[PDB]
Amino acid sequence: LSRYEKWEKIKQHYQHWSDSLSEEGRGLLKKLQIPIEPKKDDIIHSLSQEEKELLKRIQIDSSDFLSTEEKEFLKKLQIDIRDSLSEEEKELLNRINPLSEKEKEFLKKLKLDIQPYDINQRLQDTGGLIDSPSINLDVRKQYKRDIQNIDALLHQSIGSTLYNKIYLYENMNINNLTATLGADLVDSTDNTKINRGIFNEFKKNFKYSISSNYMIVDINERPALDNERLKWRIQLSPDTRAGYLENGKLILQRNIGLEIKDVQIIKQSEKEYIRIDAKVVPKSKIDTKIQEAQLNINQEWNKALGLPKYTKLITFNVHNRYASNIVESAYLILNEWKNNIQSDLIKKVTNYLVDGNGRFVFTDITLPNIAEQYTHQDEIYEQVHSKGLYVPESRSILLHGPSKGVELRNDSEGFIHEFGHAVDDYAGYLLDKNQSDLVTNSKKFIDIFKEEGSNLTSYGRTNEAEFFAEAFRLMHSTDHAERLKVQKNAPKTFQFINDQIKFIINS
Ligand SMILES: Cc1cc(S(=O)(=O)N(C)[C@H](C)C(=O)NO)ccc1F
Ligand SMILES: [Zn+2]
Repeated sequence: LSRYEKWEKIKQHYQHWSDSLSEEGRGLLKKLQIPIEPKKDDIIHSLSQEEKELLKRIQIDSSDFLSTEEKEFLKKLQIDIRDSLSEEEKELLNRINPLSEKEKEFLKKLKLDIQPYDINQRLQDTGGLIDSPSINLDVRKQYKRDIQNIDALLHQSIGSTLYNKIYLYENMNINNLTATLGADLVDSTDNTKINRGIFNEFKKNFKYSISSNYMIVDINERPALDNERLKWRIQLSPDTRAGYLENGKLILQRNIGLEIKDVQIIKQSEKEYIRIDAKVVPKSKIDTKIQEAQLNINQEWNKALGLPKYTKLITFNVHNRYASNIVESAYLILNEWKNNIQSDLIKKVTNYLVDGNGRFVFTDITLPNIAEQYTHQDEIYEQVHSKGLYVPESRSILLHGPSKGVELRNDSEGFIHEFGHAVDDYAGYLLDKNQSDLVTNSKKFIDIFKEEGSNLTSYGRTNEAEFFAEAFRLMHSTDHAERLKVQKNAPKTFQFINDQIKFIINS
């Protein structure tokens, strides 16, 4: 119909609901839409002199564990600290390796103090598993209270009359689904264009989507802003619960499923966009598809690996908006793995992982919210969110779809790095089954690393375990030039690793 008539019709549908809201209810919906940011003045006031100085001249970008946002906040802090020096000083202080331990340990605790109070982010990061011990207990309980109260606010459905008469819209950054394919879904040559090849891939793997937080959608399609190249057009179901927000928006109930009906490249004002047509379905319907896929991928890989038929090895921990791609990519990642690694190394190491009740966890929630990590890591400041992780205590590999890794081409290479950690673990075990340690903790590898540790990737300089893993990754790259660079620039490492590989296969 008319944009303005549509708006007024939906507003009227929710008018009694709106008028019945308490001040407390309104305050909650506003806090949901506008997270409470940390006040940087209080943060800085809480630091010691040595800490201000440390923060002042610190190489911030170089973290294993700090998001783009968190990195941006901390430099907002850094400036404020340095906004009292010479104009010459600040000019010098940013023309200038990896992080020191004193720096890293500082940042690991400072991380806990710069988190906004952001209900929708908590829901997305945990995939709705809000009891996950990844934040302070008192704050965790606050989120829970707010979330339950919002759930109780959103009781009125869009209804049987309006649901098939309206579309709702959501503009979205490509990077919010996966930070990888974001940079390469837009044509590098002409930014007004979509990369057709990539797009076809994206399209083929995007069949369903979960919202574990509360979607805020526009009643009328809004022109794209910067980094808004996805334009969702959504059709609700009759019993989808929602609330009217000022300025022609709806907040949708959390835990809904979306079936992707169509993905097209479209033109709006001389730029190409990606239209995504989606229909709201019950979340349980999608969870069913995920569980079925989980069964299928384990059945297939249990066969190919010589494991018992009902080994629980592969876990899909999937709860967010790029859901089906997480499932689809797990298949690809494991194919790359078997393709680029000797089948006897795979089988020996994996059987060891399985012996410890280990998992390959493919997920779209942050890794601190994965049990295979947090059950062994009680201290939040020691919890890690990243593209990938190996956890020896649970013998598990964790791989987070939406993020991008430090100097990493794709997810498959990330996985092979983690498998490298696992090889490190198993070799060390075979050495001394009693006092079971990592082979990169041996005196031999320590000395090899003291000599060759700077010769491979920048990230590899971190420590022995990472050096090994990076070396192991590069040695099993599909690009054979990368393999040779390892033999060339770090010969003892190359030899050491092949030794461990031989040693494992013959055990
Ligand atoms: C290069 C590269 C980077 C990553 S990571 O997830 O970005 N990362 C820094 C983490 C802490 C790591 O060492 N996990 O084992 C993962 C794999 C990989 F090959
Ligand atoms: Zn690593």
